[PDB]
Amino acid sequence: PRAKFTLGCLPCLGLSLVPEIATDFYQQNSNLVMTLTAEHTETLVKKLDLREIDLALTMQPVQQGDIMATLIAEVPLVYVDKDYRQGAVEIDSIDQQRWISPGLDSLSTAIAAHRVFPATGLNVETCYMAMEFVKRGVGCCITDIFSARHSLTPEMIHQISPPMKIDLYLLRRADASLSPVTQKFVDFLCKRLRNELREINLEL
Amino acid sequence: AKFTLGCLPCLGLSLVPEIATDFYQQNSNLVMTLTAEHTETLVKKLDLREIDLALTMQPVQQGDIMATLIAEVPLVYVDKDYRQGAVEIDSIDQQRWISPGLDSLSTAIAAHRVFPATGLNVETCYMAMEFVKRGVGCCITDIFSARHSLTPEMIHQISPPMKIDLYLLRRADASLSPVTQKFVDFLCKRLRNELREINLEL
Ligand SMILES: O=C(O)C(=O)Cc1c[nH]c2ccccc12
Ligand SMILES: O=C(O)C(=O)Cc1c[nH]c2ccccc12
Ligand SMILES: [Mg+2]
Repeated sequence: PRAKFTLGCLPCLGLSLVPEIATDFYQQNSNLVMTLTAEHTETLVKKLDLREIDLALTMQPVQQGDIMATLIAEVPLVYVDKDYRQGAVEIDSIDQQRWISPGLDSLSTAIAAHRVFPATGLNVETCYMAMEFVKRGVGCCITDIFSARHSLTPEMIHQISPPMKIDLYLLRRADASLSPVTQKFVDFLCKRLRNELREINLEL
Repeated sequence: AKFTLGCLPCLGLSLVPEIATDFYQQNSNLVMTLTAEHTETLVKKLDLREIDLALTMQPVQQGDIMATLIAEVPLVYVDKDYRQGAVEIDSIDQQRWISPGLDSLSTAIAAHRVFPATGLNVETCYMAMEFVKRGVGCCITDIFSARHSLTPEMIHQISPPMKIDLYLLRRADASLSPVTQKFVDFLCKRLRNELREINLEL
């Protein structure tokens, strides 16, 4: 029974993870009207208010209007740099003269819990844009594991000490209801996201 | 000099960071902020002076926005199935079409062929490219999102060649510093020179 739903997600989730999961679902159920888009948190919330999307994946809880925030799992953060010293990295050991300031508030807030970095020359509000600067040796960053895995060779990806994490949320309007097929997708999405993150977290 | 440049996702995957890198190695006297957004959002943030510059594939003259035509971006057909070689728009399997939503890319495609409603709609370039990589469907996309995400045998020229225009947007009532305008000139030159070289390869 053909159901129509729109999923919006953060850019770091749209690079590979969400397309992979949507693919696995699309193959075992083709009669669908599936719309996917990647947006920043603020846009995701407004498009949810305006019923332009039905589901949003963020790293921030929200309780405005009728939006229900469901905690799916915890996303590990990693230090990324074009340097060939391997092993974990303490946040206090990071060279602040090469720091690229992130734009993800949750990422920033989590980093600010352990260290506040001063104003710098490069500020990058989109994960894959920051990763390209790291790839070219321009600077270093702390990012989610997904944007690091997708864009960087493993020699550039380092665990942080102490471990750092941020929460992954599925946002959904309460009063806007979903079809039976759509709720099946939501369950599948949440289980897959939790299982993948369960593994990744154990690897770190 | 502090300025914020917004750009489309396909331009942020590698092109704009490369050019910003080459500029920021030769000029450290600057506070550069970079973000990737959809056209709609880029325009609003430009209206509200939240960003100073936007790279789009669409002219805009609403409000105070001035559009500068930089270059033409070649469009390509992407599909892991279709064997290597150029592809006519009429020969496209519309059963496996991934709709790019509603933007300038779609309008440009609609000028030559209208594709019916389909099961997969993907409003973000790199998300569509991942579906192509997994064999799920095919698309027409800009060369940058195809080069960055796909191996070359998945990237096909279109017949007849299709292109879409690249624009730098700027508010008219927005004065920018000397260093910032130097970056703008460098950015426009590099974007044209790179596109000139890509277009000759196609
Ligand atoms: O805006 C994006 O691309 C995001 O998904 C948030 C984000 C995740 N990791 C980052 C690293 C640097 C800047 C933004 C992000
Ligand atoms: O850069 C983006 O993500 C855009 O909005 C434009 C776009 C370029 N190539 C595409 C392929 C599928 C959907 C949108 C685009
Ligand atoms: Mg994006």
